[PDB]
Amino acid sequence: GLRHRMQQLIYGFFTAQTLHVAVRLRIPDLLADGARDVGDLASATGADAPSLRRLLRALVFLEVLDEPAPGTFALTEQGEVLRADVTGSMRELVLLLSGPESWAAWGQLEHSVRAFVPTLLSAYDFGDLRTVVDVGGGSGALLAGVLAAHPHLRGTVFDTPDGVADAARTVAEQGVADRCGVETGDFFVSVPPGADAYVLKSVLHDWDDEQCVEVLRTVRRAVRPDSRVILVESLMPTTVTTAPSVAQVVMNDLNMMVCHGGRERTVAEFRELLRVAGFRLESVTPCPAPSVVGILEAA
Amino acid sequence: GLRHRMQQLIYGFFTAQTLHVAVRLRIPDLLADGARDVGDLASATGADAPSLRRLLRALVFLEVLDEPAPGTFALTEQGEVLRADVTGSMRELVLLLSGPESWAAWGQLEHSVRAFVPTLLSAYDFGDLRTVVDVGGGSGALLAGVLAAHPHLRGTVFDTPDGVADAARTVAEQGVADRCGVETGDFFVSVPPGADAYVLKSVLHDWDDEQCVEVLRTVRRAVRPDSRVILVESLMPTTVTTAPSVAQVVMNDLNMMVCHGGRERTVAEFRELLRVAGFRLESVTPCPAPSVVGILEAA
Ligand SMILES: [Hg+2]
Ligand SMILES: [Hg+2]
Repeated sequence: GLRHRMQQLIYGFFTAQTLHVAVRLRIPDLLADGARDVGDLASATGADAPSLRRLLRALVFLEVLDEPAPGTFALTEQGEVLRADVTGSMRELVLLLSGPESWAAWGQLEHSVRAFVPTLLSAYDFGDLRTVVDVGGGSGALLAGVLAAHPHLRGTVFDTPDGVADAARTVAEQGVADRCGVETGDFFVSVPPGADAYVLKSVLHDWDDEQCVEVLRTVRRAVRPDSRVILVESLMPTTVTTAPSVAQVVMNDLNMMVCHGGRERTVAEFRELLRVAGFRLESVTPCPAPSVVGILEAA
Repeated sequence: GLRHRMQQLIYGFFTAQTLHVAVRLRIPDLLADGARDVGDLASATGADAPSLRRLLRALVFLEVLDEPAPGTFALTEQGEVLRADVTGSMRELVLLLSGPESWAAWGQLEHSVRAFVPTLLSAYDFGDLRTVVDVGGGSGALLAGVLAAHPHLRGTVFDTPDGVADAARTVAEQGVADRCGVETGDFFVSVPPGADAYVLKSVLHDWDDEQCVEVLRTVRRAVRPDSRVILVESLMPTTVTTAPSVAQVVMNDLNMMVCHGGRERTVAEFRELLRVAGFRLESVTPCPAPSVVGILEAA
C-alpha cells in the first residue's frame, strides 16, 4: 500500500532509464504500424535478443507497451508519445538521460550542500502605449507579435550575438519594418534606454538569485520612471503546494540547480527581490490552471 | 492526463535522488518527535538554508513530508518509513543512490546492448525423509529450521568460507548437534553427496543463465537418482504480467543486470533449463499473493 509508493518513488532510476533506452533505438516507431516477436525486433536493433526481452517486459510493466499474446508485443497510447509526432515527448527523455543530465544529477546532492510566444501578453494590454524596450529579447518572438499586434507602438531589443540572435528575418519578417531599434550587448551593462515600458521573458528562469537583483539594478539606475516594468515568468506555488500538476516547477528548479542556474521564486520572493532592487510590486496575473506562466508587473 | 504519467515516469532521477539525500542527514528523525522552520533544521545539517528549502518542498511534493503552515514542516506516514524503525526503508534508498548503484545504472543501456528463512518449506513436507543435502547453504538458516523441525532427518552443507559461512553457532545453536555433516568448496566442484534430497535457496537469483545449467550439471552427474531436487526461488510472471505488485521481480532483474549477475527465469524457462541439465519438472508451488517466492521441485 504505502511501501508500493515509496519503492515506486525510490526506484526512479529504473523507470527513468528504461524509457530513454527504448526510444534510443526508437522501438515505438517499429510498432507504430506494427511489429511482433523479439526476433523480428532484434534484427533491426543490434543488442541481445533474450536480454532485450528483459526490457520489453519492463516497458510493458511501465505500461508504455503491452504484450497482447505470448511474447509478441504492441504499444500503448502513452508509448505513442515517443515516436516524434504531435508531442514527440522523447527528445525530453533523450536529454534527461544522456550523461549531460543523467550523470550530472548523480552527484547533485553536493549542490544541495553547496518555441514559446505569449499572446497572453495581449491580456496585459499595451493599449495606450507608444514605446517599449524588450530587455534581452534575442529571438524577436514577442517583439514581433506585440508590435505586430499594436500597429502604432514601437520598440527596442539588446542581446549579445550567439544567444539565439536570429532577429534578421523575424522583426523584419511579419510587418515590423520600422520599430526594430535594435541594440547589442549584455544585460550586465547599464541599459541606455529610458523609453516607456520594459519587458523580461522567462528570465529568472535563466538567472540565479542575486544575479536577478543586479540585472534589475541595471534597469532603474537609468529607467525613465512613471512607466511599467513587465516581467513574464514561471512562479512557484505560493498558492499552496499540492501534488498533481505543479511538478514542472519543482523538478525544473532542481533540474536547473544541476543543469545550469535557474531557480524558482514565488510571489513574495519577487516582491522583496523588487522592493530592494528598485521596483514596486503592482499587479500579478497568471496563465490558466494547466501552467504556472505568470505575467508579473511592477511599476 | 497521460503526459502526467510519462513525465512522472521520465523524471525518476529527481524522485530517486531527493529521498536518498533526505535520509542522508536523516531529516525524518528530526521530525519524528518534531522540528520546525528551515532555520532550526539547517543548524543540525550543514548545507545551505534557503537552498535546502528547495528540497523540503520537493519532499513535501513527493508527499514524504507535508508543510502544515507557512514554511514550517512535518512529515507523513510514508516519511515515517525512513527513520530506522520497523521497516527502516532507507538503507534501501542509501544503497540505491550511492555511486555503487546510482552511478552504475547511468551507463546500464550498454549492458542491454552487451534475513529470509522459509517455514514455507514446511509445506513441501520432508515427512518420510531421512537425509538431505543443502547445496551452497552458507548461513545455516533453513538447515537449522528444517532439521530442527523434523527431529529424525539429517543433512549436509557445502560453501566456501568468506561467503556468509557463520554456521559455527547456528547449526549448533538451536538443537541440531548431530546432522551438520558439513563440507566445503564451490558448487562448480562435482558434488560428492548422493544422499536423498537436494536444496538450493534463491540461487539463480545469484547466478547467470548457463551458470545455472552447469551448477546443475554438477548435481546429476553424481546425484543419487529416484530422489527430489528442491530449489526455492523468485520466479517471473508467467501468470501474465500486470502492473501493481510484481514490480520487485522486474526492477531487480535489471538491478542485477547492473548490480551483479542475477536474472529472472519464468516457469517454462526453468522447465527447459532443467530438462537439458538433467532434471524432470514435477510440481511447482508459490508463496501467497504479496510475494513471488516459489518452491520449485523437480525429481
Ligand atoms: Hg540536460
Ligand atoms: Hg547497489
